[PDB]
Amino acid sequence: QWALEDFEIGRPLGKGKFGNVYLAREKQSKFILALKVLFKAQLEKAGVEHQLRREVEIQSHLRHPNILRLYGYFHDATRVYLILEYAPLGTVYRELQKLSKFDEQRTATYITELANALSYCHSKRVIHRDIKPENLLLGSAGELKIADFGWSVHAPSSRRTTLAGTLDYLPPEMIEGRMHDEKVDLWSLGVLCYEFLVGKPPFEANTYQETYKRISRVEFTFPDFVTEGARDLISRLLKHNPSQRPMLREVLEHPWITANSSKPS
Ligand SMILES: Nc1ncnc2c1ncn2[C@@H]1O[C@H](COP(=O)(O)OP(=O)(O)O)[C@@H](O)[C@H]1O
Ligand SMILES: Clc1ccc(C2=CSC3=NCCN23)cc1
Ligand SMILES: [Mg+2]
Ligand SMILES: [Mg+2]
Repeated sequence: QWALEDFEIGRPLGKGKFGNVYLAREKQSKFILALKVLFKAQLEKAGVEHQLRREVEIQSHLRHPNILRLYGYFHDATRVYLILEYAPLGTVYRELQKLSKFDEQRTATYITELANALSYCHSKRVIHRDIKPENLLLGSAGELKIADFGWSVHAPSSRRTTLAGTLDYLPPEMIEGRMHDEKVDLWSLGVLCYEFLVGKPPFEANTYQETYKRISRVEFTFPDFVTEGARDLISRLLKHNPSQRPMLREVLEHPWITANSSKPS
């Protein structure tokens, strides 16, 4: 149906491991969107065709204001092209580099939008598994949007494919290759909330080998400026035992959240 010919391409919006994402406008409708480009050879060399298919299937059928839309796809013997909703205010990653740390109101508001988004996902037993600042985008009114569903699945699950880069956001059960469920996204939520307030993730470390050690041991400390209510929430989500991690409904009505977030559930 669609092809390269139907689009005028604009400036680069970002780069990922496989993905190279561009601003683009559809010629007849003048519709502005984002074009995620993937090189078939690398997709094959790494054998992650199944991830791409998972990404397209899951993201196209989801509908939530805090989840990034995927409108379709096409391909052309060297490349695959994913047609995405354009997020005009960029990544949460960029915003963190800009401001160094977020205040409590900003942090709590992001956490609420996230927990709403994940709640919707878990109600279809979809687990995202790759929640981090580069994969969180911002809409025109500054609202948070989860994106990049390459690693997502239905639960329960084992990990069949190789973890490529950073360990910083993954729970103990996932790095250790065990099986896992919805609770992995709740660990990641804890990691984010820490990083939003402090400027760095709680198990950050100079080598792969050491980060692995700090995560399986749950070794983290707070700077003095982190308030008691934030400490309470984070300590509850970063539980070694998945079953001890709270439910999203509890996160959404935690006192520190309700006091500080400017958005409802
Ligand atoms: N819809 C979008 N709007 C704006 N920027 C985007 C969009 N999608 C991706 N980007 C930028 O491109 C980067 C990589 O996109 P992503 O889909 O996460 O690729 P990968 O799967 O390779 O990580 C993101 O971190 C972001 O900076
Ligand atoms: Cl190539 C292309 C062109 C348009 C759209 C679209 C998605 S939502 C929407 N509301 C009006 C048009 N439109 C998607 C892809
Ligand atoms: Mg990504
Ligand atoms: Mg990906």
